[PDB]
Amino acid sequence: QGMNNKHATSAVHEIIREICRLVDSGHSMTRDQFHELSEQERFIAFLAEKYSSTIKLYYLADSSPLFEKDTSSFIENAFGRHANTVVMEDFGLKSNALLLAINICLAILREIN
Amino acid sequence: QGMNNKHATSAVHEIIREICRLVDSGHSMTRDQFHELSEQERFIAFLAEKYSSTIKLYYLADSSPLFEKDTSSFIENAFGRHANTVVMEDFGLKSNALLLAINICLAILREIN
Repeated sequence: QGMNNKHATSAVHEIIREICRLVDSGHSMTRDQFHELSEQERFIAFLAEKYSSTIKLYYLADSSPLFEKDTSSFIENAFGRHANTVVMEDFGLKSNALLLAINICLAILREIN
Repeated sequence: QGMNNKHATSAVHEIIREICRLVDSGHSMTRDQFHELSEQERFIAFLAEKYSSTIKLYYLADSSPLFEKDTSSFIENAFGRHANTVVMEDFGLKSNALLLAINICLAILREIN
């Protein structure tokens, strides 16, 4: 409700960018882990932590001065909501659930905008 | 000027989706080919043709009833413009230029919206 839509939009663009980097380095996630993390509303936290050595999160790192709990909580919950209703095949995917996350990011952008 | 922004937005979401599918199947593009195709304003046509056996383009296939030349031309030109000013490293990438294309898609969405 007090979430900066402009902030939230940039944060989601940032997620897409960093997931693309993970994919560029050959990282992958199983659909099962992706759905579990999203349902537990902690997909982003998981990435931030697992890939903390390389991941660049100006918006979504809790140690960033740009971090806003409203934006991060909205995003984590949004993954939970969307991953509850879509699956890999809804976007013509099979293997790498990081790419399902990118599709869900676009659904979230629609919600924000 | 007569481009349906709503149409164009959905078309760009579609590009991101189909590129994600290409990446899921292990396809890649070199930065050199990506910059060449974009500069020649034919990156999307190239994908449509090369991957015509699997790619699903409801908006961007010229044989689709949803095809609109204004949207497709805007998008092709937009890739040309953006790929003229950014490079892989601007988005923390190195190898797969398909992922640079996804980042450029977000820049295009900003332009449309």
